[PDB]
Amino acid sequence: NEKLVEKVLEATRRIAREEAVKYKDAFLRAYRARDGAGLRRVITGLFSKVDSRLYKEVLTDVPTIVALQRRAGVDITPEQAQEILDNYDNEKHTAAVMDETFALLARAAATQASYEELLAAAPSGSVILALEVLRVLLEINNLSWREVLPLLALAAASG
Repeated sequence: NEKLVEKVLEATRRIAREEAVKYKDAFLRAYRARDGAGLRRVITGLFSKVDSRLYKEVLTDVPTIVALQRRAGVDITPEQAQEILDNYDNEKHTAAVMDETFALLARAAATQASYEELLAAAPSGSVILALEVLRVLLEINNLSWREVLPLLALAAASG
């Protein structure tokens, strides 16, 4: 499981880096305006695009889905993983994952949690994916988590 999830994360990080460059200027504009709703829209758009590609290219079978969920401490059966694959809906999934992710980010902002701590707190495999995507977007903009967390918490109350 450890080995397959690192393959998942390697592909997630690569795809996120490819896509994030297209969104980096819009991300910075929302950051500089301290526009919580706008920042959330840009992160949501990047994640939707990455996640759509993941469900075509990376998250395509039972062992991959099972391994991703195990990393977040969720044990699922083969049939439960196949249900995830068969019911995937990009729009519905992106929205639900962004809700959980922004709630986690609001808590991290209130406690000044580190990235490693907030990642360890991810309640699902999809939240892990969302946090990895966000980390790539921050890094290519040379933005620190301390700089952006307050605005992310405001986005948790917006949308």
